[PDB]
Amino acid sequence: TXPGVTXPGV
Amino acid sequence: TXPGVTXPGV
DNA sequence: ATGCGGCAT
DNA sequence: ATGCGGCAT
Repeated sequence: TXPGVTXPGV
Repeated sequence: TXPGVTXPGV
């Protein structure tokens, strides 16, 4: 996720 | 995690 | 050697 | 398969 908690996605 | 058990994240 | 999300890309 | 920190505990 995020950053933080990438994307989704990337 | 923290530094610390970066941030969440970075 | 820890310690976060659990999925749209 | 792909995508973030590179630590201060």
